[PDB]
Amino acid sequence: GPVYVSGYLALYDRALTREIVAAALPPAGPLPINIDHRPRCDIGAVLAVVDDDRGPFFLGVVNCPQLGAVLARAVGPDFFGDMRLSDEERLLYLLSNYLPSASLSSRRLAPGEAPDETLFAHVALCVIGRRVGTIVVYDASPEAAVAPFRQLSARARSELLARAAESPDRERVWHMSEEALTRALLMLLRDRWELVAARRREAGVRGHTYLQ
Repeated sequence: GPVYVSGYLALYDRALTREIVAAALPPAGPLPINIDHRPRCDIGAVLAVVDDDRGPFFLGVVNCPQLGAVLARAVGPDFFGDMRLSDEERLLYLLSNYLPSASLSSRRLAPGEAPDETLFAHVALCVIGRRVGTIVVYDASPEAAVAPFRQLSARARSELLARAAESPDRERVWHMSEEALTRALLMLLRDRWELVAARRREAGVRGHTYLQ
Protein backbone atom coordinates (compact mmCIF):
# COMPACT_ATOMS: atom_id res chain seq x y z
CA GLY A 1 0.00 0.00 0.00
CA PRO A 2 0.93 3.69 -0.29
CA VAL A 3 2.87 5.66 2.27
CA TYR A 4 3.03 9.47 2.54
CA VAL A 5 5.64 12.16 2.70
CA SER A 6 5.61 15.82 3.62
CA GLY A 7 7.82 18.88 4.07
CA TYR A 8 8.52 22.53 3.40
CA LEU A 9 10.00 22.78 -0.13
CA ALA A 10 11.58 26.09 0.90
CA LEU A 11 11.35 28.75 3.64
CA TYR A 12 10.46 32.36 2.60
CA ASP A 13 12.88 34.00 5.04
CA ARG A 14 15.26 31.01 5.25
CA ALA A 15 15.77 30.68 -4.63
CA LEU A 16 12.04 31.05 -4.03
CA THR A 17 10.27 34.24 -3.05
CA ARG A 18 6.57 34.63 -2.21
CA GLU A 19 6.00 36.20 -5.60
CA ILE A 20 7.60 33.36 -7.54
CA VAL A 21 5.62 30.73 -5.58
CA ALA A 22 2.39 32.59 -6.21
CA ALA A 23 3.10 32.57 -9.95
CA ALA A 24 3.89 28.84 -9.85
CA LEU A 25 0.80 27.46 -7.92
CA PRO A 26 -1.12 25.31 -8.46
CA PRO A 27 1.10 23.39 -10.88
CA ALA A 28 -0.05 22.98 -14.52
CA GLY A 29 -0.07 19.24 -13.95
CA PRO A 30 0.71 16.95 -11.00
CA LEU A 31 4.42 16.62 -10.09
CA PRO A 32 6.10 13.24 -10.03
CA ILE A 33 8.33 12.14 -7.18
CA ASN A 34 11.58 10.42 -8.19
CA ILE A 35 14.89 9.43 -6.75
CA ASP A 36 17.65 12.03 -7.16
CA HIS A 37 16.16 13.59 -10.32
CA ARG A 38 16.57 10.34 -12.28
CA PRO A 39 13.79 9.95 -14.82
CA ARG A 40 12.47 6.43 -15.46
CA CYS A 41 12.64 6.40 -11.69
CA ASP A 42 9.27 7.78 -10.61
CA ILE A 43 8.02 6.27 -7.37
CA GLY A 44 5.14 8.56 -6.47
CA ALA A 45 3.58 11.96 -6.94
CA VAL A 46 2.92 15.25 -5.22
CA LEU A 47 -0.74 15.08 -4.17
CA ALA A 48 -0.72 18.83 -3.30
CA VAL A 49 1.27 21.95 -2.69
CA VAL A 50 0.10 24.85 -0.60
CA ASP A 51 1.50 28.28 0.02
CA ASP A 52 1.85 28.38 3.80
CA ASP A 53 3.06 31.53 5.55
CA ARG A 54 6.48 30.01 6.18
CA GLY A 55 6.89 28.49 2.75
CA PRO A 56 5.50 26.22 0.04
CA PHE A 57 4.71 22.86 1.65
CA PHE A 58 3.97 19.52 -0.04
CA LEU A 59 2.18 16.29 0.72
CA GLY A 60 3.15 13.34 -1.53
CA VAL A 61 2.40 9.66 -2.02
CA VAL A 62 5.05 6.97 -2.40
CA ASN A 63 3.90 3.65 -3.83
CA CYS A 64 6.39 1.44 -5.59
CA PRO A 65 6.21 -2.18 -4.54
CA GLN A 66 9.88 -2.98 -5.39
CA LEU A 67 11.34 -0.13 -3.38
CA GLY A 68 11.24 -1.70 0.10
CA ALA A 69 13.00 -4.81 -0.97
CA VAL A 70 15.82 -2.86 -2.66
CA LEU A 71 16.17 -0.51 0.27
CA ALA A 72 16.17 -3.44 2.69
CA ARG A 73 19.06 -4.95 0.70
CA ALA A 74 21.05 -1.76 0.67
CA VAL A 75 20.95 -1.53 4.41
CA GLY A 76 21.74 -5.21 4.64
CA PRO A 77 20.66 -8.17 6.76
CA ASP A 78 21.18 -7.01 10.35
CA PHE A 79 19.33 -3.73 10.45
CA PHE A 80 16.06 -4.39 12.37
CA GLY A 81 17.22 -6.72 15.07
CA ASP A 82 14.54 -8.34 17.16
CA MET A 83 11.94 -5.87 15.93
CA ARG A 84 8.68 -7.36 14.67
CA LEU A 85 7.36 -5.13 11.87
CA SER A 86 5.09 -5.06 8.82
CA ASP A 87 6.39 -4.32 5.28
CA GLU A 88 4.76 -0.93 5.46
CA GLU A 89 6.63 -0.11 8.74
CA ARG A 90 9.92 -1.44 7.53
CA LEU A 91 9.74 0.78 4.51
CA LEU A 92 8.92 3.85 6.59
CA TYR A 93 11.97 3.28 8.81
CA LEU A 94 14.07 2.82 5.60
CA LEU A 95 12.75 5.86 3.87
CA SER A 96 13.26 7.90 7.07
CA ASN A 97 16.82 6.84 7.41
CA TYR A 98 18.00 6.68 3.76
CA LEU A 99 15.94 9.23 1.86
CA PRO A 100 15.51 11.86 4.59
CA SER A 101 15.36 14.96 2.33
CA ALA A 102 13.90 16.17 -0.87
CA SER A 103 14.68 18.60 -3.68
CA LEU A 104 12.22 20.52 -5.80
CA SER A 105 13.20 20.83 -9.46
CA SER A 106 12.58 24.29 -10.82
CA ARG A 107 13.14 25.23 -14.48
CA ARG A 108 15.98 27.67 -15.04
CA LEU A 109 14.27 30.56 -16.83
CA ALA A 110 15.94 32.83 -19.29
CA PRO A 111 16.22 36.43 -18.16
CA GLY A 112 13.10 38.09 -19.58
CA GLU A 113 10.97 35.03 -18.68
CA ALA A 114 8.25 35.26 -16.07
CA PRO A 115 7.48 32.38 -13.70
CA ASP A 116 4.26 30.46 -14.37
CA GLU A 117 2.36 27.12 -13.75
CA THR A 118 5.10 24.98 -15.51
CA LEU A 119 7.96 26.22 -13.34
CA PHE A 120 7.92 23.26 -10.95
CA ALA A 121 8.72 19.96 -12.67
CA HIS A 122 9.05 17.33 -9.89
CA VAL A 123 10.28 16.54 -6.30
CA ALA A 124 13.34 14.35 -6.02
CA LEU A 125 13.64 12.33 -2.81
CA CYS A 126 17.33 12.46 -1.95
CA VAL A 127 19.50 9.59 -0.96
CA ILE A 128 21.68 10.28 1.99
CA GLY A 129 25.12 11.66 1.07
CA ARG A 130 27.46 14.52 0.19
CA ARG A 131 24.49 16.89 0.06
CA VAL A 132 21.12 16.85 1.88
CA GLY A 133 18.04 18.65 0.64
CA THR A 134 15.08 19.98 2.52
CA ILE A 135 13.89 17.85 5.40
CA VAL A 136 10.88 15.53 4.94
CA VAL A 137 8.71 13.29 7.06
CA TYR A 138 7.21 9.88 6.12
CA ASP A 139 4.26 8.10 7.61
CA ALA A 140 1.38 5.71 7.12
CA SER A 141 -1.32 8.29 6.46
CA PRO A 142 -1.46 11.85 5.12
CA GLU A 143 -2.53 13.27 8.49
CA ALA A 144 0.33 11.51 10.31
CA ALA A 145 2.88 12.67 7.75
CA VAL A 146 1.86 16.28 8.14
CA ALA A 147 1.38 16.18 11.91
CA PRO A 148 4.92 16.83 12.98
CA PHE A 149 4.97 20.28 11.29
CA ARG A 150 3.24 22.12 14.12
CA GLN A 151 3.87 25.51 12.56
CA LEU A 152 1.98 24.74 9.41
CA SER A 153 -1.04 27.05 9.48
CA ALA A 154 -4.51 25.50 9.86
CA ARG A 155 -5.62 27.23 6.60
CA ALA A 156 -2.79 25.56 4.70
CA ARG A 157 -3.25 22.30 6.54
CA SER A 158 -6.88 21.64 5.66
CA GLU A 159 -6.47 23.03 2.15
CA LEU A 160 -3.59 20.57 1.67
CA LEU A 161 -5.53 17.55 2.87
CA ALA A 162 -8.63 18.53 1.00
CA ARG A 163 -6.65 18.86 -2.22
CA ALA A 164 -4.78 15.71 -1.62
CA ALA A 165 -7.90 13.65 -0.99
CA GLU A 166 -9.16 14.49 -4.50
CA SER A 167 -5.82 14.00 -6.31
CA PRO A 168 -6.28 11.69 -9.24
CA ASP A 169 -2.87 10.22 -8.35
CA ARG A 170 -3.88 9.07 -4.81
CA GLU A 171 -4.31 5.41 -5.84
CA ARG A 172 -1.59 4.91 -8.45
CA VAL A 173 1.05 2.29 -8.34
CA TRP A 174 4.52 2.97 -9.73
CA HIS A 175 6.42 -0.08 -10.91
CA MET A 176 10.18 0.02 -11.06
CA SER A 177 12.62 -2.74 -12.11
CA GLU A 178 15.07 -3.87 -9.45
CA GLU A 179 18.00 -3.01 -11.75
CA ALA A 180 16.66 0.54 -12.11
CA LEU A 181 16.14 0.97 -8.41
CA THR A 182 19.47 -0.63 -7.61
CA ARG A 183 21.48 1.98 -9.60
CA ALA A 184 19.35 4.73 -8.08
CA LEU A 185 20.19 3.64 -4.53
CA LEU A 186 24.04 3.29 -4.49
CA MET A 187 31.98 7.44 7.78
CA LEU A 188 30.07 9.78 5.37
CA LEU A 189 26.83 8.38 6.79
CA ARG A 190 27.50 9.20 10.46
CA ASP A 191 28.36 12.80 9.57
CA ARG A 192 25.39 13.30 7.34
CA TRP A 193 23.14 11.92 10.01
CA GLU A 194 24.15 14.61 12.50
CA LEU A 195 23.28 17.20 9.84
CA VAL A 196 19.94 15.61 9.25
CA ALA A 197 19.24 15.46 13.00
CA ALA A 198 20.23 19.04 13.24
CA ARG A 199 17.98 20.15 10.31
CA ARG A 200 15.09 18.18 11.73
CA ARG A 201 15.36 20.02 15.00
CA GLU A 202 15.75 23.34 13.21
CA ALA A 203 12.49 22.65 11.46
CA GLY A 204 10.46 21.66 14.52
CA VAL A 205 10.16 18.02 13.55
CA ARG A 206 10.54 15.51 16.43
CA GLY A 207 9.48 11.90 17.06
CA HIS A 208 10.28 8.56 18.64
CA THR A 209 9.05 6.14 15.92
CA TYR A 210 10.59 7.25 12.61
CA LEU A 211 11.92 10.71 13.64
CA GLN A 212 14.11 11.38 16.66
